[PDB]
Amino acid sequence: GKECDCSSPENPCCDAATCKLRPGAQCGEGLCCEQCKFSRAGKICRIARGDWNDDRCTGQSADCPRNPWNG
Repeated sequence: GKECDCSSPENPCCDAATCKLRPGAQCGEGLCCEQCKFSRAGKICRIARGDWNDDRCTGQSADCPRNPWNG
C-alpha cells in the first residue's frame, strides 16, 4: 500500500525503485502538487458541473478532496 507516491514510473519527482518521492518534494503528481510541492488549502482544485460548490484544495494533500454532492 504505502510504497508509491506517483502512478507514473517515468516521473523524476518520485524514485521509480520505490515509486515514492525521491527528492524533498511533497508530491510528484496531484491537483495540489505545484512544483511537486503541496499547494495551499482553499485552492479551487476543481470545479463542479451543476450548482453546488467547486473543490477547495486541502493544502496538506497532493490530490483534491470532494464535496458530499459530487457523484
